Amino acid sequence: QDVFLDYCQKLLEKFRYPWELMPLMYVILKDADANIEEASRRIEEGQYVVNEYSRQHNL
Amino acid sequence: QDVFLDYCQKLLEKFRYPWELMPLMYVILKDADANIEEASRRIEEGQYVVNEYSRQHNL
Repeated sequence: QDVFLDYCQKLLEKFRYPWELMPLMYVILKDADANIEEASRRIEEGQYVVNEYSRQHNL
Repeated sequence: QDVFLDYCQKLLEKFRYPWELMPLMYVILKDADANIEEASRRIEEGQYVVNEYSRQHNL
């Protein structure tokens, strides 16, 4: 549990998120079975999809 | 895909997050197969766990 929250903080820091988003890092990493690489890839996919939805809709 | 992003925005708004966190709503809701109730429950679990780790560690 303690180590898991350590990975959560690593993920948080990689993406320059504030501590208030630790709950979201918890969910994403738990969903990915504590696979930090896969969690990172997933966040990058979200960032892409959101960015392009915005660009392709005048945002 | 368009409707999926509307659900992501509904989840974003429920938890009072700014637009910048849409990528995280995308991941969590995708992981939950677009089940918004389950996405909510999971974020609530993360909120509990993080809050409890903080309280039980002087934060």
